[PDB]
Amino acid sequence: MNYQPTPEDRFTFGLWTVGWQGRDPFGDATRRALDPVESVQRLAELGAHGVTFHDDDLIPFGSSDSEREEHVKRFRQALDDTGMKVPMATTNLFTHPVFKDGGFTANDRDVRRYALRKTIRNIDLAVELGAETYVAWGGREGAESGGAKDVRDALDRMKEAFDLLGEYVTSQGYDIRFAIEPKPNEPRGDILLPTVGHALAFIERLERPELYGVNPEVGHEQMAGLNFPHGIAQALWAGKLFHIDLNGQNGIKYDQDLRFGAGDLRAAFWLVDLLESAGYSGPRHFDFKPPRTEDFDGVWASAAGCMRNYLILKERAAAFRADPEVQEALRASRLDELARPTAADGLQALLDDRSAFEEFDVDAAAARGMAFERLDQLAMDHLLGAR
Amino acid sequence: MNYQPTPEDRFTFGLWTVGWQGRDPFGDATRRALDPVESVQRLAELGAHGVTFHDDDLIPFGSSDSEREEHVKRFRQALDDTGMKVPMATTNLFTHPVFKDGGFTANDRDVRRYALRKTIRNIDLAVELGAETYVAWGGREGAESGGAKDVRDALDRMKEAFDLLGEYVTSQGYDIRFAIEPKPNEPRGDILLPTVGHALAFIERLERPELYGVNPEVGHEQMAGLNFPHGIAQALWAGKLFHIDLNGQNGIKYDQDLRFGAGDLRAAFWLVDLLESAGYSGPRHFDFKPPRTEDFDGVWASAAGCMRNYLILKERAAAFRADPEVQEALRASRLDELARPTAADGLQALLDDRSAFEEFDVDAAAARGMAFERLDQLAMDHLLGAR
Amino acid sequence: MNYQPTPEDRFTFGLWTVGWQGRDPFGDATRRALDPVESVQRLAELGAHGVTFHDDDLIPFGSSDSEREEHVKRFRQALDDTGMKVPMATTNLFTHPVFKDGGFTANDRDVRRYALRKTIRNIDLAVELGAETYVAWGGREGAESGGAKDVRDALDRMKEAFDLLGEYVTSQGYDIRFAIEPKPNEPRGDILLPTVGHALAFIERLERPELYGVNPEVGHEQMAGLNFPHGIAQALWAGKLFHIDLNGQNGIKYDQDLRFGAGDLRAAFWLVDLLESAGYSGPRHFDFKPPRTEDFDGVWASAAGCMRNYLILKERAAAFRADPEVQEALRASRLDELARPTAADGLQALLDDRSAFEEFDVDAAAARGMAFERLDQLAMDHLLGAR
Amino acid sequence: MNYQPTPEDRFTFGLWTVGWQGRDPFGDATRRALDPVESVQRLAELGAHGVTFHDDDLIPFGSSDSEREEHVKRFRQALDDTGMKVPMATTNLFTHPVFKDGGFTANDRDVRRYALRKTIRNIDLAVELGAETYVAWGGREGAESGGAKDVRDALDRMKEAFDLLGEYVTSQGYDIRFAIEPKPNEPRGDILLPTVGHALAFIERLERPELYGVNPEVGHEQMAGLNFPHGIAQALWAGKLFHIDLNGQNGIKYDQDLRFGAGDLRAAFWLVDLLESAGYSGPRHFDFKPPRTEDFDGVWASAAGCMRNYLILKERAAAFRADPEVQEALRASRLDELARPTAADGLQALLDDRSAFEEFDVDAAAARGMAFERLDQLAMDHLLGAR
Ligand SMILES: O=C1O[C@H]([C@@H](O)CO)C(O)=C1O
Ligand SMILES: O=C1O[C@H]([C@@H](O)CO)C(O)=C1O
Ligand SMILES: O=C1O[C@H]([C@@H](O)CO)C(O)=C1O
Ligand SMILES: O=C1O[C@H]([C@@H](O)CO)C(O)=C1O
Ligand SMILES: [Mn+2]
Ligand SMILES: [Mn+2]
Ligand SMILES: [Mn+2]
Ligand SMILES: [Mn+2]
Ligand SMILES: [Mn+2]
Ligand SMILES: [Mn+2]
Ligand SMILES: [Mn+2]
Ligand SMILES: [Mn+2]
Repeated sequence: MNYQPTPEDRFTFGLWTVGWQGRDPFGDATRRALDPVESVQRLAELGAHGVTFHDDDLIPFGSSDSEREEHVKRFRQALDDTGMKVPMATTNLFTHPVFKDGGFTANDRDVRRYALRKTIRNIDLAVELGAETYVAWGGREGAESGGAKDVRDALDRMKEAFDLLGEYVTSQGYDIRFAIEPKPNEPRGDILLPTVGHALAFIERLERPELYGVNPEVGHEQMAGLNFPHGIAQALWAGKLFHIDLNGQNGIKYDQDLRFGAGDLRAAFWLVDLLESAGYSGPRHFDFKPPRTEDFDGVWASAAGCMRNYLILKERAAAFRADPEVQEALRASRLDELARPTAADGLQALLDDRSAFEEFDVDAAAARGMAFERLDQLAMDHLLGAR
Repeated sequence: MNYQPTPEDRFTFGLWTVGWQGRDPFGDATRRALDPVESVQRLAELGAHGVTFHDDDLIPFGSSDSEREEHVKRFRQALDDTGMKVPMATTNLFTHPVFKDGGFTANDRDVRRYALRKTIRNIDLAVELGAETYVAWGGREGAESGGAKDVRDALDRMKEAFDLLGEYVTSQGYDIRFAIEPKPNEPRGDILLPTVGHALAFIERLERPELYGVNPEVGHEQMAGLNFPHGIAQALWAGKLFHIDLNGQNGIKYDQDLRFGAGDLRAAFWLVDLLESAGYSGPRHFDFKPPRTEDFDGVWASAAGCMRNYLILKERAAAFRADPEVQEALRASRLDELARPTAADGLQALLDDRSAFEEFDVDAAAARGMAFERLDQLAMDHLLGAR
Repeated sequence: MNYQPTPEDRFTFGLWTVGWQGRDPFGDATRRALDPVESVQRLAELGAHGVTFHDDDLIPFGSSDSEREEHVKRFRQALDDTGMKVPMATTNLFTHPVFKDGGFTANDRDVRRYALRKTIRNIDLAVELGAETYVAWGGREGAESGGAKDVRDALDRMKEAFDLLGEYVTSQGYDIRFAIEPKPNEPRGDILLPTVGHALAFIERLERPELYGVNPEVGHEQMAGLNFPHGIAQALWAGKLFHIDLNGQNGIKYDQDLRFGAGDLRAAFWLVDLLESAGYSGPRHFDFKPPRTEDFDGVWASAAGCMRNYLILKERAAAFRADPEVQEALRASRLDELARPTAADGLQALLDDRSAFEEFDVDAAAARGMAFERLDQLAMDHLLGAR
Repeated sequence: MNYQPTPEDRFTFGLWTVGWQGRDPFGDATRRALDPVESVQRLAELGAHGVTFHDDDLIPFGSSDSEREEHVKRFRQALDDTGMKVPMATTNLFTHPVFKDGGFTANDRDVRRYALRKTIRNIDLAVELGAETYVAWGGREGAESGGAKDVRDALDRMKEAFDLLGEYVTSQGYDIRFAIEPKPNEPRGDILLPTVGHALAFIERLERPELYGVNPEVGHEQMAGLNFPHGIAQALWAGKLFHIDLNGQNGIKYDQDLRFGAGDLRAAFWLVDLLESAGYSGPRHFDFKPPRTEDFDGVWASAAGCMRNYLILKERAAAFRADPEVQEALRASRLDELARPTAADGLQALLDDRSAFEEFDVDAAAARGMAFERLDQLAMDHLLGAR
């Protein structure tokens, strides 16, 4: 009973994940910098399908066009040598001091123009390398104090930025879509579009909404105490789950980025159940950081457990839904009725139906147990292999 | 220096607020039930503009049509006697045991039909009494366990319910709009549409989106650790702030419903600054519970402090925005630049502008301080009257 | 592979747990009241070892001495008929309106005297029924506002109450110890002694500290975002784990009281690992509420899953510690070194040791990986039975 | 109406506070390094009374004894030139990679010995510079995973470390006491002794408890959602408030370290009320970070607002307690009764008192309102200067 990934499982990793040197707000790096081409090689040996990058992960900030082309050629050779893909790319609009008040919603106009130019340059590279999804994480968009940011004005600037990006892509004829990644706080005191629902709502006000979806992250919704599978279900319902970031988080605190399966393990089970049963077909991307306690052996051990835990949870969720006793429990709890229209007979028929009100026996209905606890222990037994 | 409300301040209260008997999960009622007509009279004397109700606050669950008409006539006489209005009404789809798995997203279809019939009956009454806004708080819509609720199916049923309600209103020719009230948890382990952003996103998938907005509550967004003024700004930006619930909350815990001004007092300041500067013109509604430590004198003291605190914060926010030294600080922090388009010159001009990238001096831009801390201490001095 | 409890597993339940009628802050009871003697019989059939009670669970508030003796005789017959024990008892100082500002720290002195008299009466009964532990949960001790409670004065009154209780027990010659149960909030805005550490610290100021320990509850420490196994380890380290309350909680929100194993499942694993490896020998008590969605079949299903989940986690934790590959990983991560004295050679030798400072190679030490991620995935594989 | 600090207000600042360069988990430094002697001069001009330091703030890690003595002489000249004091010192056991698994509870024994030697060297310097308090913040003591740290063994090592430090001080005849600073998480997934109560409890197991107290930090207790004034009251009650760290925090998230008065402003009011009315006479120390949005002008503006906000809150708290109408409200709410013994008449008299039970009228007692809401609005009016 082993759980070996192959490139057909669509597992991806950011360069910055296994590449995290372990600098935290209170401590220096505990690991040396990794060459991108070493990370590509090591991830291919563990069974990954591809990698993702920020511009500045791949090409050092301030690189000349000569150095740029060098970095890209070495990278491209490692992808050719391994068969690794690049399904997603993104921009670093958070590290450089110039971004201290944001990129697209910086109060200084010149900064906002610079943010857009830096982004557009990396969309061209992403397209060259074959990415299908371009992620936007506005980690510097927000405030520590109420007077620093008019949020209506800041949403105007955010909408303006994404519309220009949408204009750019369509004018170039690129086949790339955008995915906005919410986060509620950190590094800003509050971040704009802090959850999946705020990002989905914002998208509906862009000039071309069909170009934009969400990239939700496990630990980011959990930093607001929200149910991550529920938010994914709403993203799926809206047709906007373009990409996903998988990791673990222990409750409401700083962003831990633990390997996938750590943190809330039952949430991880229900997440995998939903992605698999909804037939999500995008990358299974890990946005995680190996703890700074670890050396490079612990780095690759952590990246491998990401994939392992996904595959174990996939097996247990599938055994759960395939169990006849579970299918019977689901009927007992009326999940079949949840899927039926309330009033396909229409409004007037509803209004005329005395069994819906005048003659509805509310005490008999109230008395029916939902049988959720038996259902939930079957799920528990399946997760633990006690079934 | 006093702070006396008048009906022109548009302060409203639910019957269930000053009427809360003080039953909590661990204790019996500490106060006797109030007659609605007593509450109408006492709130009119304190300077309120109107009251709101759930169906079951006004007419006891299971009332005959004869008793119903009696309750309504007494109520209507008290409104005539006081000049109090009824700007908003809502449905109780949470107290009765029949609603233990929800109203509109109950797994049992018969329950969902009953929920819609109970709602429609109260929309007719609300219209009769002159309400302009109908609130929907789906406090029983959600789950304690992952297998109990398919959330895609449950959003389908939620959409179906709100579309039928929209069909009903338009067929009757009623001038009433709907406001969805988010809450993240309690009494369900997780509640569907848990924040303002999730409710805004959902609305965009209804058949007639222009009929629906949000009713955000201070303490409910704060139960997810979110910035309430930021979520209101996004609701204002979308044109969907139909109504608002004002109260106080101390952080991430059970729903406290403290009087307005308690809880996060700086958030309350920034909220009032925003409602007043955006020119919000709906009711200022208090959804609060006087602590069960209190007798009826403490009830009316608490309701009065709601209004007082709003008026004190209104004065301090206005003095803040009117202060020349503040207007100068706002320019120092480039709030004026935040309000200017990033690229009114358009995409091609942006692309051709060397000052936006090739010749942008990122170190000079990085070095400019934002001066937010001086701005925030001016706001502090204004709030405390130390200015 | 089944997991059947016997009375030798020391599983206990409060009468109020399976007896919870499902009244919540927003809804009426969904279940009828259970007779205590029915609950005793049903729990004995599921394999429990005993039950616990508040005074008012067993004897209705205001009962005459004639009714009191009746209730107790019926109860005692059910225990004789089933072989069920009563290892713990406690007082209801939270439900009655008289306790709205607390019992032992109520501002009204007369109330505080009444609280002590009500407590002492139930200690005599507890002793009669054989309880070894008397729990104190001061759920009404605290405040919603800062001026309502001087906390120094309130700790003085709390200390006074517990000292008098300690005087009472020793004067009667009773073999009973006290266990204080912390909770951070709910139903009060803040509760005094809000965590395990605050309760442990308080105990050290009582006149007879050896009479008092803690009764920690899973969901209560998790309501402050704390690591429950870490707090139990500190209680074990102090010698003060007199009793424990087992249940589940999903993060920082209202007190859910889900069955044990729900909530944070990895915390539950590490908790069972610690109780079993430290050789805790008190009751395994479930303080949980079957969700109000359930009928009586779902009640007994939920109580049974409490016990099942404990036994599954016991097996997986034992397999984890017994695995040679785990024992090797533990050495790799230097858990053996953590258990050795830092400086058994004493202070002067430490000071004279050049290898501890002058000649300590800090870069070689820094470079050693901790290998925690491989250890943690072995724990994961063991929990999931993927091992 | 201004609020000018003098050195008699006992305001202190860490070198690392105004010296924070603005490196966060996601971004580079936004400010250049400050010379300690510049910070001493600038803080003296703003009215501070003294500064505090980590060893590595003052003397660069790895400094030769020649460089060490140089750094110290320059520092000492700036203190002589300004009249600034050094009331507290501490050790950096968190930045260097060698401390990635802790200092005193590192799994590697050699590291733990090195941590103690590094500490002892800085106690000698602290004594030389006149510090009265030595702070210990074990920010690296804890774990991201359950198998990485046996917490009983780790408390044994923590106790061993503090006992050796206590032995050292007493053998040298130094007049210095220790203050343990709790934090619940960050940078470790969970930190040992995570709150004030856990630190107080631990102290009671040291060989010489009278040498040790707590250094609580505003934002650290609030990261667990705890009431900071309540935890200070318990520290005061135990006689263990040796030192305090003042700052602001917006709820349960990463450690913000905002200037004092930001964050929870009503908690700040109640904190100042308590320190002033209990007559706390230690330093008023600011452990804060000027946001990385700021230049050096915004640094000194932020440090100045720390002090200003303390002085404004001091004035409002004093006006609150001095108001006759408040003193009357306090009696109305029976705060005077809270301060009286419950049973100075003793146990036997309590037992014989029929007015405490047999003849206690529980309904009359229940019916008395606490009048807390009127009290709390008077506090509100005083804080806002609306009084
Ligand atoms: O682009 C991203 O950056 C952050 C972070 O991973 C960098 O540490 C994250 O959440 C992304 O998806
Ligand atoms: O309709 C509502 O019900 C809840 C609650 O106030 C009832 O206690 C609330 O949040 C509303 O807006
Ligand atoms: O005595 C107790 O009461 C509360 C609660 O279970 C009553 O619902 C609890 O936490 C205890 O241990
Ligand atoms: O010694 C300390 O270090 C941390 C931090 O301020 C360093 O950023 C803090 O909380 C202390 O009191
Ligand atoms: Mn993250
Ligand atoms: Mn991410
Ligand atoms: Mn509420
Ligand atoms: Mn509300
Ligand atoms: Mn509980
Ligand atoms: Mn309990
Ligand atoms: Mn801090
Ligand atoms: Mn500190």
